Amino acid sequence: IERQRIRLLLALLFGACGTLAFSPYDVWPAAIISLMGLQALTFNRRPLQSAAIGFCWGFGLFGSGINWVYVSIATFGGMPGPVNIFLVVLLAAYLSLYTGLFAGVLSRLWPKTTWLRVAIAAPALWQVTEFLRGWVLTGFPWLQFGYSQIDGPLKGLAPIMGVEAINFLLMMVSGLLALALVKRNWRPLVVAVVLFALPFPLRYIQWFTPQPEKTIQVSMVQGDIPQSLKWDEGQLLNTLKIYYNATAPLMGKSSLIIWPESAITDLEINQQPFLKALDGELRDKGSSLVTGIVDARLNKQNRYDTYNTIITLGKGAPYSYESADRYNKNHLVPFGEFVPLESILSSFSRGPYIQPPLSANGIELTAAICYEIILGEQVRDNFRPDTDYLLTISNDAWFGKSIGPWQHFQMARMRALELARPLLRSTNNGITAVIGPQGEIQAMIPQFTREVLTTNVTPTTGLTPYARTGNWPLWVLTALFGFAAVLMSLRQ
Ligand SMILES: CCCCCCCC/C=C\CCCCCCCC(=O)OC[C@H](O)CO
Repeated sequence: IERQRIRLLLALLFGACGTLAFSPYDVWPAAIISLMGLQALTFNRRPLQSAAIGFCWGFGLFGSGINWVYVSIATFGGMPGPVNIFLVVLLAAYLSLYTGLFAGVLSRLWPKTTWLRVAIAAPALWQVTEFLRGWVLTGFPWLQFGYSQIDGPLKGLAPIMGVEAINFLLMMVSGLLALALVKRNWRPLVVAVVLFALPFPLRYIQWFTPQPEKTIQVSMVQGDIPQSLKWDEGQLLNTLKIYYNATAPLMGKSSLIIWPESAITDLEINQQPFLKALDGELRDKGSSLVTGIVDARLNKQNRYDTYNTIITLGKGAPYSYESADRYNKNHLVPFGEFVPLESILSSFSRGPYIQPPLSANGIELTAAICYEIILGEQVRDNFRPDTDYLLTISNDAWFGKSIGPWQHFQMARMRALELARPLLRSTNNGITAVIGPQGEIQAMIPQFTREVLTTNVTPTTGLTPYARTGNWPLWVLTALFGFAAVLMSLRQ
């Protein structure tokens, strides 16, 4: 009943089981079953056989939860049908090389099924595997099972140690469950249930203190403009008319107005009179505007540097082309925004890794453009104690009518819970919502519409343990399990 081909096919099923645990489905027990399969199917196999089981397990997970990038390739790349499919398969195969490396190293150094393998060696080795997947070649740390516990019992662990710590606990509990199920021993099962029920009383603790006196009315415009690679005439006039006519009635009623990523589809240097006239009108009616735009700035080398920029206008933030109250994108998308090859004979420019928060009407907002919100370590480093709200703008017009924007929206909720700060997410047509300090959704408008999300938000001024330390304590605990497990395997 173990021809390994059965384990290869079962790894495909247990791998795709994890996709059913994210935002479009919200079934967090699917993560435990997905990890138990990867933990169990790697028992008593060759280092190369276990590596193939891990590679096949990762191929089923990424083949189901990442395939939504095909339409993104079927829109920007222009390649034929079969070529776009091969690029998605090669992406899923590359992302599966890390999970196969995890099961390969776990079997080469721990061939036997011991409680140290599944509860000590597996979680420690899993943190190093997922790190390399989300760091190598400007990594893609997508589909992390810690993002599923945003609404579950283990939510109280994120503000203490981070989302990557929940990934450490899920592998430890599922390892004990897979061990207790094969050996038919009730002892690891009880330890697993205990270690899983312990983090529950942590969700009823609030490291933040809301300030109802500083409650303000915020508005976020959802433009829902059609996508066209060609910059035509009139498209800018129609886009500017749509965003203004939805913003003009808000002035004098909402203090903070937010436009999504690259709302002004023109260069910043070309819309100087449009921004000057809009800044002066906002200052008169007592309001501010935070909008995304593309900035083509001249370097002192007399060269042009293109940035994916966030600019501020209005009261408390007078607009100026040389103002430092802006935000430039740091970590860029590998293919869509730059070219990985340095010399081959259109590329954007990266911003600073740490940028000061945006100030509008005295409100501090640490910005993160689109993909940057899923990087919990970088967001915490940019985070500051005086930050009132977390700001995230994105253009999820790509991969529409898919599970992509939901997985992206779910990872953004974790940043609010990690830092105990409200999240302001404004999109062109994606998931425009307001997330509370505990990851709770306070407001949300539907997708694919041209509406305006207007609600009231209250700032907090807490300091979670993760905000002070970050993933730094997790690597300490990871090194302790790693050194103890390797020394135990080398204790021969
Ligand atoms: C012992 C470690 C000290 C580190 C220096 C503390 C500087 C910030 C001080 C207070 C704000 C505490 C919360 C601020 C959280 C974001 C700032 C931060 O983490 O600084 C990064 C660190 O300096 C390198 O990565």
